[PDB]
Amino acid sequence: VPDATRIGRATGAKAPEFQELYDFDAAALTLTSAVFPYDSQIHRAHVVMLTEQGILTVEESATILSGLAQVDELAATDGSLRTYLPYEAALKRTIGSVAGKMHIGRSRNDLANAGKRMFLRDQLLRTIEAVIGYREAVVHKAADHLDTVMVVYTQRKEAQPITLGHYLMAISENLAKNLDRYRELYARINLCPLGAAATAGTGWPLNRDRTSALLGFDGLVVNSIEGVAGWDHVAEHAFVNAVFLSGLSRLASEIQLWSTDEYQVAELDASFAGTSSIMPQKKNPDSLERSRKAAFAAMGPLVGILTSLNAIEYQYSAARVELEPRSIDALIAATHAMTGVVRTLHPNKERMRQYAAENYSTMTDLTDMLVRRVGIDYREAHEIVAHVVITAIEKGIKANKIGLDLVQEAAVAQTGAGINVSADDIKDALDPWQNVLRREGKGMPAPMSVKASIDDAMAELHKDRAWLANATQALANAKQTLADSVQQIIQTDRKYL
Amino acid sequence: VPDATRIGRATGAKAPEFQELYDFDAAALTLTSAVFPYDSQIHRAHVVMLTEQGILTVEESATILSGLAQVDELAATDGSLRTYLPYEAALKRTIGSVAGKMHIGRSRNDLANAGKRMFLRDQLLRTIEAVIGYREAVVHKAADHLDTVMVVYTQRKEAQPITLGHYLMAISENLAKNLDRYRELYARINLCPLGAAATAGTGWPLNRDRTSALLGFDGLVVNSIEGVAGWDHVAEHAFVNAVFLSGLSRLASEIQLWSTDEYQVAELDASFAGTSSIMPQKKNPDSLERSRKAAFAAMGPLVGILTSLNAIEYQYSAARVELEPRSIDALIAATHAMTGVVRTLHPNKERMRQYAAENYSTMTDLTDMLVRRVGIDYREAHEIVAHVVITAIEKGIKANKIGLDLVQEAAVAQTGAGINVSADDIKDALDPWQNVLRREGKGMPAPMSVKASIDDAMAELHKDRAWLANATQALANAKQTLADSVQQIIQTDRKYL
Amino acid sequence: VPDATRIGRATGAKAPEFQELYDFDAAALTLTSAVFPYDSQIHRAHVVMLTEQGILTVEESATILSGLAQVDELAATDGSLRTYLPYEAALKRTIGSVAGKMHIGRSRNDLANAGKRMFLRDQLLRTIEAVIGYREAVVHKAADHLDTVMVVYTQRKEAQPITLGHYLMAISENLAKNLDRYRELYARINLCPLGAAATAGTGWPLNRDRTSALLGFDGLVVNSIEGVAGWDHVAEHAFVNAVFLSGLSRLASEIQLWSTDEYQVAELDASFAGTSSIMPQKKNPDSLERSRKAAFAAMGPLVGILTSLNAIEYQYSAARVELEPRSIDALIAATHAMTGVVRTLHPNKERMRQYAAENYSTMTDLTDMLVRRVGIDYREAHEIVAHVVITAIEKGIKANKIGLDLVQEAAVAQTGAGINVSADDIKDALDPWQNVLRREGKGMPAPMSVKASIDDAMAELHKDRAWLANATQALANAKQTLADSVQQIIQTDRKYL
Amino acid sequence: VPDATRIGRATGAKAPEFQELYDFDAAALTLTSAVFPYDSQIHRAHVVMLTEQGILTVEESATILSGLAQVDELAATDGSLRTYLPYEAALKRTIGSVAGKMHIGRSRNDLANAGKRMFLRDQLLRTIEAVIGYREAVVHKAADHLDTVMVVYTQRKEAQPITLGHYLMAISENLAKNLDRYRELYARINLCPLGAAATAGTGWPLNRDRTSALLGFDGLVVNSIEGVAGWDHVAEHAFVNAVFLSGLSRLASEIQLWSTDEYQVAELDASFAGTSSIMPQKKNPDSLERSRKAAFAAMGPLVGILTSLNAIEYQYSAARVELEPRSIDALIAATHAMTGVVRTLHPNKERMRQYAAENYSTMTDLTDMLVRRVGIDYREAHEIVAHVVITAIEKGIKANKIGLDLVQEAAVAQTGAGINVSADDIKDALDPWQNVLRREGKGMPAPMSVKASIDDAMAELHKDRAWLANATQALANAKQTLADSVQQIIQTDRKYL
Ligand SMILES: O=C(O)C[C@H](NCCN[C@@H](CC(=O)O)C(=O)O)C(=O)O
Ligand SMILES: O=C(O)C[C@H](NCCN[C@@H](CC(=O)O)C(=O)O)C(=O)O
Ligand SMILES: O=C(O)C[C@H](NCCN[C@@H](CC(=O)O)C(=O)O)C(=O)O
Repeated sequence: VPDATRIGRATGAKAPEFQELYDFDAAALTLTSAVFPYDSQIHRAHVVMLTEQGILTVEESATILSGLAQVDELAATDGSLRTYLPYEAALKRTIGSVAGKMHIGRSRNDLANAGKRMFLRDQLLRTIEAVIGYREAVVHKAADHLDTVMVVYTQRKEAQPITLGHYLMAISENLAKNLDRYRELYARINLCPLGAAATAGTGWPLNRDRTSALLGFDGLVVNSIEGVAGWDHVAEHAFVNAVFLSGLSRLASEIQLWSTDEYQVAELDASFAGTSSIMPQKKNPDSLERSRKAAFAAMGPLVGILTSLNAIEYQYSAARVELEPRSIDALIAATHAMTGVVRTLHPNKERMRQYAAENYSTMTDLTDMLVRRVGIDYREAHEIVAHVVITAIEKGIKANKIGLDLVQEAAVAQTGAGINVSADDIKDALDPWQNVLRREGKGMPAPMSVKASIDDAMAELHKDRAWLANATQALANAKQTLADSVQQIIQTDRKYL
Repeated sequence: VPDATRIGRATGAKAPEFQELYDFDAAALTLTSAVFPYDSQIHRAHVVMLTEQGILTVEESATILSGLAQVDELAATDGSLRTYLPYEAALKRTIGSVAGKMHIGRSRNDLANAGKRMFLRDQLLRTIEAVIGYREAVVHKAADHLDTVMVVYTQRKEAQPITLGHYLMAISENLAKNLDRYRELYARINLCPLGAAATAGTGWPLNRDRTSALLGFDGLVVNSIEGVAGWDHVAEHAFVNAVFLSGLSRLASEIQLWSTDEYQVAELDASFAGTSSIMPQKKNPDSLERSRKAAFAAMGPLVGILTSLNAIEYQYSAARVELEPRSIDALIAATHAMTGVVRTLHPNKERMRQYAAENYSTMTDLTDMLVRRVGIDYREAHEIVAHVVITAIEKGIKANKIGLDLVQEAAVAQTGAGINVSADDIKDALDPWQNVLRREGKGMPAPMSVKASIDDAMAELHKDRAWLANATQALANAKQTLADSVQQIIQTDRKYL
Repeated sequence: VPDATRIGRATGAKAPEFQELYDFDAAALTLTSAVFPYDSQIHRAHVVMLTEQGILTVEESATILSGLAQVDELAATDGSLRTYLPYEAALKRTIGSVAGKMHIGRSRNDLANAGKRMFLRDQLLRTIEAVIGYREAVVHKAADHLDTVMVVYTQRKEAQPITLGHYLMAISENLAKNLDRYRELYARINLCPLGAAATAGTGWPLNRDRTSALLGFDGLVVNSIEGVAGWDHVAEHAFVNAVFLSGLSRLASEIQLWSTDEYQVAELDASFAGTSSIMPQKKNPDSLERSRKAAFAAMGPLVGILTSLNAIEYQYSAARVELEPRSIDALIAATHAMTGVVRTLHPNKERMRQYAAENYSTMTDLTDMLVRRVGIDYREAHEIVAHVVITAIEKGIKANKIGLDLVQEAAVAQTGAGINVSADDIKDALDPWQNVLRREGKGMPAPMSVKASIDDAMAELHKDRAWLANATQALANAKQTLADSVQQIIQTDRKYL
Repeated sequence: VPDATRIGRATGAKAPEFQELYDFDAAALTLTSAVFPYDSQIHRAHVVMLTEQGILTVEESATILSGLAQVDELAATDGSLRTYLPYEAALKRTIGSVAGKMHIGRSRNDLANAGKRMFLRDQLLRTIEAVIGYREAVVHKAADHLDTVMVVYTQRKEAQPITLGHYLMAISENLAKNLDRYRELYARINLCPLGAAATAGTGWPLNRDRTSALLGFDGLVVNSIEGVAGWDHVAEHAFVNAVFLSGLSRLASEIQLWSTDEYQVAELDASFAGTSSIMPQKKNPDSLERSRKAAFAAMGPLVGILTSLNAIEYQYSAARVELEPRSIDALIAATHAMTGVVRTLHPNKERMRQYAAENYSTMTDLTDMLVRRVGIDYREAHEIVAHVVITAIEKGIKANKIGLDLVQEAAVAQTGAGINVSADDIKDALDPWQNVLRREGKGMPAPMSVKASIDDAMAELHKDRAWLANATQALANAKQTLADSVQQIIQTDRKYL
């Protein structure tokens, strides 16, 4: 059965990234179902630690660990086993009273705080991976468009000429700092609260560093109150999502204006556009607007979480608002969609060049030229070029048809004095590509400086990938350490005891 | 004329920190008036750079710099000179057409972005200084209360025994990570956008690194669009303020509950409390509630700023919302007030000990004891102690009057089986100080572990102060470099030219 | 399998209202699945209108209507048919090309705006029903507690004596105005945008008033742009939810303080409390804190929706954020939970009376008494009673043990003058029940005035129920009109054509 | 000294409404200074009531009232007298101990709640007046543009043809419902809490209805707790401001796109545009973007206020966030600015008509035409017209140059079948003015239906003005009643006592 929205001008299939924006809502897990796999990992890690600490015998531990695998299997289909106390009771029904001993020195409070960290931890690595691929697509696009001259806007008005690659590298610098945020946050998520128990620790001699290590954490939440009352990392995760998505919404809005029927300087790839059921001419930026929607929605969890922390004491509280999987899924779907929008965007290079040459964004360089040459104050040159533009628009003269006559008229009419400049001097000031080439300092649109930025961004992207690989592998290693420590306790009880 | 609110039970004067909460609103500068001193610094730094770059002569530059000092003096009383173009025109009226040349290679867009960074930069150091003193007061208080036994709450219900010092060190760990946020943000605020001009750079050969260095920045905002469109640091500044203040509100709320007529476990210092004009018995937590008010209000700028970024393209925009001085002033006033609240808080140590011994927070250790000794599942011990508590409350027996009889009744009535434990075994489980001493792992309330936390926090506080001192001095040095470079250009033109 | 959380002090089953707070998240529909039943109603209403307008023949219409029933049945299990274009294509696969004619003069834009209104419309009536039952429970509780003397707090400090019924009638007045909000909003939701088509109307001669009427609306969204661009009713719905829930959170917080181990003036019904897996003494206010959580979370949709409207033009937009079913379900679950909390709350009337008599909330009436009798300024009487309290607390004298001696000491020590008042005059001022009875003006706690409020609230509740019944029946009538008009078109084509 | 921003293309002076956006921040009062005039009115009204109730003698009252006038005069310059207790003490210093008697039966809590209502009350009438003039300007503009054909957009893409007047009447309908919100809110602000005293009423026999009436209120906040704890009207005021401004931001954004260099379909009046200090071509929409800024900022108070209510109990609290004067001033400045933007907007009627005729917004009517004539399903006609557009764009044929050949090609190439339609049949479908005229149902762009909307809006505007006039006069009357009652008490004590 075909995608019924792919009709008329909406040709082909939705891009996969584009379809993600339609799928994430229905597919999102509840927080309970997203967190409960991490609970099972904590039960094993905690039990292993109790066995290493002699709080449980190798035989008690082996019994418990074999039962966890059993109840985990029941929980795959019995949703009622995905919260702790029902899970513990099922373990009791499976292996007997020894079940209860897995909760020695532990509470639901530090179990939940830890388990949710492990969830957000994986979702932070998932996010960094998405943002990295988004930066990768932006920089790779920029490298193909060092010569694609076009205007930059301020206040939605044409400002000066630049290049598409220069613009995209603004986004790259935006994302580099957002990746810094996500990495700095990871250092605060990946702290282990286990061992705080309810909020006050316990008399049982737990090895907190061992449980943290077996679960992939890079350190402890030390104080036990902070272990169960700490929630700022949830707030912060919501914020970084919000602010990163605000930049994604601004790129989305920028491309949507580029691709208006009126600008006509870029077109969405067919695979990232839809159409109307009533208006056959529509090529609709559904991917852009659903991506912006995610950015706006991301405000919600941020405010909900912060409101809830402002509402309580510095205690464990069940009143605290969570960052939900469906919010993070929205972020990933939008980042993926915009990664593909950027990769496949089709700029109309000739119309871009047309505006830059015709619609007066080169007037700064005409002004700079009078100052640099005839050496008048920037404020008097400005009034002349301003009158040049006023007169040009009245007479219907595009900026690239402005000549020595008009600049002389304006100079005379505004100062009673002509100006010593050549027709060539003027034509060169109004050449939008020359406007670009003159702008060659750091971070300016001249190809040589943009390419420099690209080289630096490509080196940072390598650092970005290496950081992610390390973080990811550090978790895979602990997770395999834990799995092995579990098979040991179990397999020896079976064979030699 | 005396403070008319200091009547009846509101004895003495408001503490200075307490009074700050009443003064910051009326005293707050507008953003314009707060930023315009930093504009004047940029004019000099920019001019100095133009002179070093030979874009201005030592004589042109000296003229301009002497005029800046003149217009700066006019602006001290003429508020209309605190935005750029009126300021530039006054400079023109002062020194002539050469005035206009200070704007060579520059825009209002990168001037404003840079100037607001310099403002927030100083306000970030001001904030870190306040938070540091807040952490200093919290840790110093904790060190005096390692023996002050009291209950910790979860869900506003007594949970287990701890100490006041253990609690305060939860706050210390909260603030350590908030100081990390503020420091990580400083690295993104202290980037120089100057040289981006409108958004596209310029053909003038500016030395961007020189202007950044003369203005105290630690690096550039490289890409020129990012220089004027970048606003995430404003968003982030608002967030860190919001989340830090959320923790301050939770401490404020905690102390307000401690100091209810019903808890009666702490009392605000007279200098941090008010009273009623109608109810003479009132000792009102005005300092706490006005501090919470600041935390709630801090939500506003955060949402306003993020909404505005979600509303635009990735351009310069005058639609962007700012972080205002009056919001930061509120944060400082509240941090100062709560620093003083904590320093001067008066805990009722006997009532604290009373609750911990009488109101059943020791029941965990009774349960742990049955498991550790008679070696029953935690879930069956739990039902017995739960019935102990149920029976205890019915009969009016406080937890420290619970004895072997009652635990035997409960065990029998719940399992038909007695339990091998001594009267001493039970009295020791219900001793709340022994509850503390047994909780001696990392981050738990036992004095030895809390003291450990304190030693670590004191070492971190030293690192905190050293980071602040370095940041502050790095700005004082650039500011004196700049001042000297200005007096040079001026004094030599006068004497040798 | 029993509820594994019902252990120790958590006796019996969760109340149904209490369990609702655990069930709503997993059970919540997506917006798509919640809205698509209303889409099917619009297809019939629209078709019926086209048939009445002769845009379709009784035979074309009958074919279409019979097919809608068929595809509706397919959609019960095929989730992909719950968005329009896939639904339309299935109708085509069912009845042929005539399927497409149901979209004559219509768009997805006005279909969606209308369908979401019909969804929120039903959810508004559902909400008003919940709030009504919440007000019913509050007033009914108040009527049973006109004599339950207790203190009112300001700033979490005991202020003056009142009654529990007086307090609950503050909530009643809060809810009356929230019901006004919900009713005023209903008048703006129940406007029909159908006939706006994409945004500009259509050349087809639709009878817009007929479609509105067949779908239960009470009027049109007239202008066609406003029909598809209008979203303020979604914003407003989110706000009213937010502000109503803020009051519910304040009652929840109030009861949670009443029921602290320290206040001890109210206890949650066993069926609305939980306990700890580690701490057997816990009677945990899980119902209160999960209700507050809903209130905080309700901030999110409000901010998301408003951000999205601030981000666009006054057009149809797919970037707009929605009010989701899971948010409304949270509101209903919390309103139900707190309805049951209030109905079943157990106040400790003796401890309430104890505080009112012992903890100095009667000092206002002692002050008022000196002014009313010995006729001194309220400010000098205030200083004396304030010193009475200061001295009383030092010496350990509860307010009901304050006598003529102490008031004489304070008067002398503060003014060198005694005061002509009797031991009876003083004992009467400090009688907290007499404090209540003297407060007998409108809205004050004296039984006679509270009962007055109750009578008025009971009359308003009758108006509240009657408004709801009318609104609900007006929709049931249109829905049966529509069903009948459909069976007519279908059954006559079958028999007489 | 001239406005230094009025240079180059920024000709003439800023419009007054435009300048308002630059002035409101520095000029905004603090809440304290904005509310304290209303405090003085309450002192008189309260005293008058006490005198009518015989709680004060005509001589005591006359003394007090004469002193209020004296301290009010001191407060004009002594800012420390603008909070109650300092004010009361100054009254004591002026007229003696009788000063204190003005606080009989009263608190700072119900004084402040009432005084802030009186402030917001006046600011609500001020807002309704601004919004009315904004609607007046929108409707009056629409009446001049029934023939100004132009395209409507959905998703920032051209949708169908309409008229500028049709668009503006969408805004009118938006504002009508926002005026309903403001009026419904006024009924909840204009309730008098005075007589609640601290929260529990008083034993003094106050006539609450008299004080309410003397102060212009239309009813009581009955319950005394609700009188000091009630804050939802503050929340709601913030929301209505937020949602109304969200619509103003959407109009602002719409006009800013119209007036891009690329759309070129409208131009801001010179008096509502600025320019660049560096780019002489800029005509900058500073008025639009500063108006949007206000809309975004208005999110802040809304979230702050709601967070604070979610953070407390249902008590008086000093933690509650306020709606500040500077926020309301921003709203008024933005509403005024956009009122003037709309009044003076210059549409380019020829370019508007050009797009409507050339850029394919008429394709719906071509599709509708094939269905209405050759009588094919809307879905097959849609594919043909879609291919017409695809082919048209490839060959460079504007929609008004589409002819019978191209529609035949598309029909054949898509169905192997030609189509019986005339060249005239097609040219008429593609005539954008005929597209308008055919859209003549309710709320559609045809002149006759828009004019209908205008007539209805003009009648509503009359109702809007009459409601405002009544509300305003009802306050002026009470205020003069009060002034007269004061001069009576004073002038008779002087002459006959
Ligand atoms: O004073 C009373 O009549 C009643 C009393 N008011 C509590 C709040 N007092 C301060 C708060 C502040 O200084 O921020 C205020 O009235 O502004 C009470 O309820 O105890
Ligand atoms: O059901 C809920 O929403 C809350 C529930 N209990 C919260 C409190 N936990 C225990 C500690 C414990 O059970 O180990 C405590 O602090 O009293 C939950 O854990 O989800
Ligand atoms: O008045 C305002 O709110 C905005 C005003 N101008 C914004 C745009 N700036 C220029 C560049 C320039 O002037 O150097 C541009 O981008 O067109 C302001 O600068 O505050």
